[PDB]
Amino acid sequence: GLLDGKRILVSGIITDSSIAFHIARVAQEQGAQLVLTGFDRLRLIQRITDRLPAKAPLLELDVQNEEHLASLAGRVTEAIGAGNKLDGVVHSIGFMPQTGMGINPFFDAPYADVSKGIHISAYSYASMAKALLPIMNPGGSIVGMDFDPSRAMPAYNWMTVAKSALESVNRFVAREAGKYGVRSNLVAAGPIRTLAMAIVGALGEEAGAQAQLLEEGWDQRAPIGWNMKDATPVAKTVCALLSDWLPATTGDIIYADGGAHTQLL
Amino acid sequence: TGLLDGKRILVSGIITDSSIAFHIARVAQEQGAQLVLTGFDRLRLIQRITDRLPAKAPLLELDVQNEEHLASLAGRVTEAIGAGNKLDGVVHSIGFMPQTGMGINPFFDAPYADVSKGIHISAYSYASMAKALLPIMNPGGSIVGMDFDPSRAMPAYNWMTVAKSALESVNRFVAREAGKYGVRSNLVAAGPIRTGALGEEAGAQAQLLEEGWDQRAPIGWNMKDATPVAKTVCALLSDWLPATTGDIIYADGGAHTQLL
Amino acid sequence: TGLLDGKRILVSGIITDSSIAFHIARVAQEQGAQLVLTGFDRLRLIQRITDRLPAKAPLLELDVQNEEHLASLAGRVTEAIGAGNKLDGVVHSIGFMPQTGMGINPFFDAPYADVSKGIHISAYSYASMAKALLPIMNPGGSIVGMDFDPSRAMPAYNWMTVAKSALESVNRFVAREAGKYGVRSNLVAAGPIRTLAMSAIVGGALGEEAGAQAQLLEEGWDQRAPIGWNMKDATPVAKTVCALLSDWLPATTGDIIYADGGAHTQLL
Amino acid sequence: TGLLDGKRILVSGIITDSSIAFHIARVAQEQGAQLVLTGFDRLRLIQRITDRLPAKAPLLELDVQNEEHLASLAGRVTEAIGAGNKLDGVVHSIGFMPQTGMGINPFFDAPYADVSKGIHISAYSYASMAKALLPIMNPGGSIVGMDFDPSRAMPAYNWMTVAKSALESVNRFVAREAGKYGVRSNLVAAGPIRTEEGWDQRAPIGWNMKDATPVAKTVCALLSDWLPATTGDIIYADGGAHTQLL
Ligand SMILES: NC(=O)c1ccc[n+]([C@@H]2O[C@H](COP(=O)([O-])OP(=O)(O)OC[C@H]3O[C@@H](n4cnc5c(N)ncnc54)[C@H](O)[C@@H]3O)[C@@H](O)[C@H]2O)c1
Ligand SMILES: NC(=O)c1ccc[n+]([C@@H]2O[C@H](COP(=O)([O-])OP(=O)(O)OC[C@H]3O[C@@H](n4cnc5c(N)ncnc54)[C@H](O)[C@@H]3O)[C@@H](O)[C@H]2O)c1
Ligand SMILES: NC(=O)c1ccc[n+]([C@@H]2O[C@H](COP(=O)([O-])OP(=O)(O)OC[C@H]3O[C@@H](n4cnc5c(N)ncnc54)[C@H](O)[C@@H]3O)[C@@H](O)[C@H]2O)c1
Ligand SMILES: NC(=O)c1ccc[n+]([C@@H]2O[C@H](COP(=O)([O-])OP(=O)(O)OC[C@H]3O[C@@H](n4cnc5c(N)ncnc54)[C@H](O)[C@@H]3O)[C@@H](O)[C@H]2O)c1
Repeated sequence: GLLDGKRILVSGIITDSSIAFHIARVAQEQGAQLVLTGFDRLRLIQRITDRLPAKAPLLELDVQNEEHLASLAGRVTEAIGAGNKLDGVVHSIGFMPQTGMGINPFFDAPYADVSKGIHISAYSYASMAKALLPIMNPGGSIVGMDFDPSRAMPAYNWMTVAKSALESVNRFVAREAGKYGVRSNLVAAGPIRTLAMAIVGALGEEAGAQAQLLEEGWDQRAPIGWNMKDATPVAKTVCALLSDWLPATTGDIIYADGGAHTQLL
Repeated sequence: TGLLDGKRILVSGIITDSSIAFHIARVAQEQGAQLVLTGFDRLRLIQRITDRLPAKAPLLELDVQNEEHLASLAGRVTEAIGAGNKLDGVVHSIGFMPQTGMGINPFFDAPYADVSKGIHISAYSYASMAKALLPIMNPGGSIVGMDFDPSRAMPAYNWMTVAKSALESVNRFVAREAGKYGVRSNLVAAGPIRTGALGEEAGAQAQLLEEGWDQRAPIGWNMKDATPVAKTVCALLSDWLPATTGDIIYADGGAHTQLL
Repeated sequence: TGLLDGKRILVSGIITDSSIAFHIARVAQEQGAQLVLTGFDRLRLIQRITDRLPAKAPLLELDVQNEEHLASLAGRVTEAIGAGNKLDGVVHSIGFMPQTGMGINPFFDAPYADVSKGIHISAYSYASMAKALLPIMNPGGSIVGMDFDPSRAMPAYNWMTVAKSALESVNRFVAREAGKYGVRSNLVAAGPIRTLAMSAIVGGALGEEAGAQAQLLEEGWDQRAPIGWNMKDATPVAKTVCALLSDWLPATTGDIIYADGGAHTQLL
Repeated sequence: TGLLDGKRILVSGIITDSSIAFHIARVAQEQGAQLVLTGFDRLRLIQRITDRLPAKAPLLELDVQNEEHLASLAGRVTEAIGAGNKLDGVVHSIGFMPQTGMGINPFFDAPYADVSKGIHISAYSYASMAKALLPIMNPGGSIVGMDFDPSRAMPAYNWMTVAKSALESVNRFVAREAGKYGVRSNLVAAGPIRTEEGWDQRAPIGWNMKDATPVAKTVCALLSDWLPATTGDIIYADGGAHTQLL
């Protein structure tokens, strides 16, 4: 397969609608040996990951928990046995409290909420690279999930700001990862109907309409179209970055959005 | 006629007479603006600095992390310019990142608590001030913030670069809200301004950036002079960029447009 | 004392009194600039237009594809402002792309002869203009060209988009050359302005479909723009050019200023 | 199984064994693609070069400035791949600028006729090759062109930089047309390959300007089905140098 005999960590699975779930599935189809991490509802997460092609160890990881991060590399090594290292890391984690999104005014989000969001959605990319780089092989690859924040838009609000921060964090992580012979990139995906997708049904009628408007305009703008209910094209893109087939790309963003961002109307 | 004749503009961020905000206020005054100034910590000390400005101006206390200062800010400004009057301009020239997040400390070594404080003061506060001051701004008004181009990574700037990226995104959103008021929102991205203390390596890094910046800039770059940056901000506060908002104007000698 | 008091500025691209160049010229004259104008083909018709400016100005002939017109322009400008006087500003508001590379014609069906002519006039000429006039410009001076944001593709604009992309790259290189003279070079990326050709297509002169895309482009532009966009008002763009011609943006060059309502900064 | 297993791919731009297109071709064949090659001037000479390719591939003639080559191309391709067969990928690895538009020669001194020829071969030809070949491409196919990041001005590269800026715009528009066929259009912006020393410096993973394989691999990635939602775009294979200021 594309990732034959590669040992790859995947964070971010919460349902079988999670982008990370599909990244995991495709990685396994492509021959990769996985270690998974989960936040909070690990009973649920375990049951969910049972439906993946192959069995995988599931580790606890709250990115805001300094102890989890500090014990993380050791718990992975045990999971994959001493002598072996990781070839890939997938950051598919995000969060922004309700006050920082939706119909709730941009100006009314408490800094505490915004800060919790940036910690989870942006700072933790660096946290995970820090914990995991010492157990990564050269030629390795760290990949995180992004949503093009280069332009403002309704509803997304402070999550946009967090992704803007994330992209900046990525460029710096690339500097550190390169010392290890490891690449660091982001996959900017178009809208995918995940857990929080959610806002289309929550963030306040109005925000929901705007989300639907965003979705609709995305499919039209994309020269090859965009669905939306299919996370597979995004998972394949992530896998492409984990493979040895983009070996000169780092600190960068690969857009798996149907080309929508390259078109105005 | 002065460029900002009759305009009423609030400037934050003056701490020394070397501060970018100090020269912005100076030029704005030379061009006829009526200023309200804000100050963070030692309010007595900056009063001494602000006394060296071309003309006297009200000095209001504003710690941007204190949500109480923010809630009362508009009232205290209206009291200063006299009730019945509003602001035509707001200048955000505030930035902070602890040494743990910039300079010599390894990028992975910055604790989030410090990063978070840095982001609050350097980016979120742009939204905070806008929230506080938009209800008392005139249509056609202008909010200007200070930026340092964070589109690419670089030595030392580290987490402040991440803050500046955050800020740019914040600026695009503030534009959406300021638009309801007829108000523009923009950032001025400035070249390096002189506002071995960090060691031999850091001193060489800084020298290399400065040399490289003047080298890269088609019209050169004078790190000793904040006057061109001040003037750019005054351009944005004026009425001569009326169709520009959510945007970034680069006052960097054009360095960012050139590879070598 | 106006923004541009005591400055000598060359303006190109006046063809009608609706031309962006016409509004730029008007506002510049209003701000105390001493203008020199250039004209391409209909030299006596444009004089009639240029006489509608608040101040009369020497109209010189310039076909940017005419290599001898370029070779003589500096001298003919000197003749109009008197020796010992130099130019402080230059406005390039010149654009052209044949209907084969723009509008309804399929992107693939534009012949290169047509595209090349478009790129010559719309992009290359920025550099040939700079080349001609730099040796008679004062330091601290300014050259500005008109742009339409080509970073993303869109219906109808087709090869004119390509030319503007080329123009943005040219401007970055012109900046390097002009820097040797203490001169800045910048573009103003304007939002869509109702030229007579723009009003015509909206009316339906390019057919029902083209007319629909036009409404859509304009309606969406004003929507996206946080401060809105009025396609019938070229004044905010003209002031932006004057800002750049002034000394108030002294450290900006090789760059693009967006006078577009902020639309380009907003996804929806 | 190969990455491009069973795929029919046209590859232009091979002139010597050091061409990006040579290694693109080389890596593609290693990944199980059946190739068609195209060459420009010295057809006999470049034929001797394609001999070294791991397999044999039918070599056709294509001057992108020649309307006749372009008009007959798809037919000459179908003839080589057999009726009933289409292409799955196309590689555009073509560039040219007359000396006066590059190097030491002043930016202002280059005649438009030189620039126009550069722009024709370097930028317009991407749409022209797409026009020709899309009617013979399978859905899910991929078109790839070679780019050098022109977003900032730089010494020496000069008018070639203007050509690349134009190419990036053309690519966005080709993607509109290609999408109608279910086909993607992307650019690979590669670092300097021998055909700045500060490039290896800025690159967080370094950069070896004698090694075209990583660039070649990136192109193969875009030709694969592993970047199925990317079009109108630019993929940087430059050691990440463009993401760092210093
Ligand atoms: N669905 C979309 O349209 C879309 C588009 C582009 C990018 N993204 C990004 O893709 C990623 C995955 O989100 P998703 O869309 O798959 O929905 P999701 O809810 O299934 O996955 C998000 C994950 O965040 C995890 N998380 C929250 N707090 C955490 C913590 N403190 N520690 C560890 N994990 C924590 C959750 O447990 C969850 O598994 C995000 O970073 C997101 O912003 C989503
Ligand atoms: N000096 C440069 O080269 C340069 C280049 C580009 C951008 N900038 C930006 O310009 C701006 C001003 O910084 P400077 O270069 O003038 O140095 P400076 O130290 O003189 O100004 C920074 C200001 O931050 C204010 N501040 C810190 N915490 C605050 C709080 N909690 N509440 C209210 N105010 C607070 C300080 O009081 C101070 O006046 C920043 O936004 C900065 O990042 C500087
Ligand atoms: N109308 C819009 O929406 C809009 C928006 C953004 C940018 N622009 C740009 O602004 C500029 C001015 O165009 P406009 O909108 O005012 O319409 P316009 O037709 O009034 O201006 C175009 C000018 O190019 C001149 N020109 C063509 N060939 C020439 C030659 N061989 N030599 C010398 N001059 C020649 C024309 O004669 C004309 O005056 C252009 O560069 C254009 O692409 C227009
Ligand atoms: N070498 C580098 O460092 C580098 C870096 C980034 C991008 N690129 C791009 O990669 C591609 C190939 O570059 P290269 O390094 O392999 O140089 P090269 O000399 O090996 O190949 C260039 C190709 O241009 C072709 N060509 C010129 N005129 C033609 C015409 N009229 N019709 C058809 N073909 C014609 C040549 O025949 C040749 O095969 C170009 O588009 C180039 O700009 C090269």
